[PDB]
Amino acid sequence: SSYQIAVLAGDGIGPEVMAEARKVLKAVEARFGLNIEYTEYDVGGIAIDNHGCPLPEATLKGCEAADAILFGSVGGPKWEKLPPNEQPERGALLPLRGHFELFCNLRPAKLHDGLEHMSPLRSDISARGFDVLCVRELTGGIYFGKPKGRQGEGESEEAFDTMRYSRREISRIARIAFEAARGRRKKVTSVDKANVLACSVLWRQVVEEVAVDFPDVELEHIYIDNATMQLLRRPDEFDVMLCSNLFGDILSDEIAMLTGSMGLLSSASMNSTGFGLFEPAGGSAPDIAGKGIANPIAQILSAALMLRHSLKQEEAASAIERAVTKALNSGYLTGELLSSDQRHKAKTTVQMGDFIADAVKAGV
Amino acid sequence: SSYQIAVLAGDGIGPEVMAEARKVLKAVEARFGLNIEYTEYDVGGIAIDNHGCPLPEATLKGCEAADAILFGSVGGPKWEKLPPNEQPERGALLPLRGHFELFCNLRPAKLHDGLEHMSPLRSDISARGFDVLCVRELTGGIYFGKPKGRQGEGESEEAFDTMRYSRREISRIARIAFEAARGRRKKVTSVDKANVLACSVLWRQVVEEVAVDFPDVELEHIYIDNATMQLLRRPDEFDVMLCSNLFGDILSDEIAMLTGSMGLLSSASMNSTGFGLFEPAGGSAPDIAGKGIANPIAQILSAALMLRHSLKQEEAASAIERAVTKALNSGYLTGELLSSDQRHKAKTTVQMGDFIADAVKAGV
Ligand SMILES: CC(C)[C@H](C(=O)O)[C@@H](O)C(=O)O
Ligand SMILES: CC(C)[C@H](C(=O)O)[C@@H](O)C(=O)O
Ligand SMILES: [Ca+2]
Ligand SMILES: [Ca+2]
Ligand SMILES: [Cl-]
Ligand SMILES: [Cl-]
Repeated sequence: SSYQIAVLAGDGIGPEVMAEARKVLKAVEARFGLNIEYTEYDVGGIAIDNHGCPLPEATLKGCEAADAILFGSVGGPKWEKLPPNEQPERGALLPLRGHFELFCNLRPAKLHDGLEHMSPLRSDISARGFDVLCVRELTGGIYFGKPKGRQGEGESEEAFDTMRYSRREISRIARIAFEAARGRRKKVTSVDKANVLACSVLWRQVVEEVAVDFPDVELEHIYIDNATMQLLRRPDEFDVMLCSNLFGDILSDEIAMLTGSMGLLSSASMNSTGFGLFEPAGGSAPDIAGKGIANPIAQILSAALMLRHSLKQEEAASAIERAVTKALNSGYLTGELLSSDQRHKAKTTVQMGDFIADAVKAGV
Repeated sequence: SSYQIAVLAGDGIGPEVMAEARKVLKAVEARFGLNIEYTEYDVGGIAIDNHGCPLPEATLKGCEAADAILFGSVGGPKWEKLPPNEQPERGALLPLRGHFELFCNLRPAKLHDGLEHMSPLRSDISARGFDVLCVRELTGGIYFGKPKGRQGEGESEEAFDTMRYSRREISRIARIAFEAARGRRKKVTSVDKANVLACSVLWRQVVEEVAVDFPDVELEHIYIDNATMQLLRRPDEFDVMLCSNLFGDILSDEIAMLTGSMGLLSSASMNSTGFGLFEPAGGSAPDIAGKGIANPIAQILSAALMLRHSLKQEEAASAIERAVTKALNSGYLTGELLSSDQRHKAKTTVQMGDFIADAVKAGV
């Protein structure tokens, strides 16, 4: 009946932008008659401060009792010296992905109208625009392969990670890419290193097996070094990019940065069962925390992804997305979206969330 | 006394641009009194056509008898359907790297004066310019880690690669990055995934050990997803980038493509003993082969790297490099370096090589 959401705002800008997401969710709950209940739990640096680890057992159990995770961001200079395997970012996100089998990471990156000038692309390339979905496999490959560790001492001491994929793992992520391409521009570009990696050979093989179920989707394969070049040059030629864990990590971020506007971008990590973790694409931005400056759009759109993907509340998801569009087209842009000669029009985080919740309320 | 060079021109544009490199080498041999002897050997697609494999035993022995490999490029649509582990590119380059212990890959990427407009960067970013050396570890990590293969059948069939580094391997590549930074702008940015990979943890550790020998070089560490974002945005803040095999593969290419002019860029792969493989950064470009269009500068500068690094002919190396500079600043640019309204000034491959050998002869 009534949904349960684990709210894991984390560090840096996380709590202030989460507050705006929740404000917009409040407008949406009222308009569509949704009963969503939320519990906040510490994660990342605040969980190390409050509890000794980045992912407290109680945060984890709070997530198991939820229909979805509304996730902020984690990490910060204060923990940026700890043992890698106790650090907040990887300490929160990987065990969360692993525990809940969040194998599928979706990060759509589009160049928004009017914001071309912010993209780091040459103006004729950004004028062409782009819209690229990164479908990234999230629970296997080299992130979670075993053996992983190190042996020896001295010069001969060595450390090792194993990159591993099974046909089952590749085909379930491929299907996601293919179904997504179907509702977009019907191209999957599968990104691998099949000239080098036994994993990438099986990857490329399996993805071709899956393509039989999609006669309407065009499939092409590309090496990750090649894909990263080609995205700087002609991002407009890609529709869906299907990648393994390590390659999609690189690619999702690259494409996000080519937008020039990461504060507008969000991410859905999902398991096969409808449960997911929804977060902004960009970091916790500790330099701007507590100052009313952070763009809450990324976090607000994470909430929209949460409603659509985990809560089956498509209408409520699209209302938020249209309220965001409304803001971007009505002079409601935070400072990092504005050119330096326009930066005086900058809206604060709270102003951004107020406007966007108001637009939902007004029936946008 | 007299040097011996294995000339492995390969496929596509390889032979035509190699011809220009050799023309320029002829001018240089005459001017500095160098006795270099060359033998040509098939590699890549022409070696599959002529001999059944991308790296004939006799090509390999020809390389063992040489002081250096002057390498063109390999690959082409004609072989672009073969078993990955028989394909020309990986079939030529990895066994060459492995056999001769070419652990160190150097690819400097600079934005040339007057060519800013070609870079895919937004004009204010390309106007800032950049000069980034990728130091990439070439003989270990995941390219050559074992175990590598696959087991099983059906859904549960899995393929695996092991990413492996020893302290010895990391420290010898780190030293190269550090010595290079010393003669540049004294910063090494070491690029890893230490939040995820046991290899990257040891990587980051060891590189910090090496930094003690270089109190004058600034060291920083960065994740590969982060490094790839930051290079699109502010390439000017990096001096030397120190990477493992898989990450440096991605990064070298990304940075090369950010120049907008890959046909000017070259690569040195070297072992500890002075022997190396010298090649252009860019592919074999089969669409433009045999038409007199390919930019030979990349291959001509590979020859210069060959002279400096393997042949201890610094003066001859710098003469070629100045002859190239002379061409770029005297209206001798091939078509892909020219804006479409200027493309009528385009010089052919042969014209490019003639000019550049003439400049060496003239005492540039
Ligand atoms: C913090 C890190 C482990 C994580 C990853 O590599 O998955 C991050 O880079 C991401 O994009 O979620
Ligand atoms: C062909 C391929 C195996 C090779 C590599 O990955 O090393 C290439 O991408 C490179 O940059 O040399
Ligand atoms: Ca990332
Ligand atoms: Ca490459
Ligand atoms: Cl992976
Ligand atoms: Cl590697």
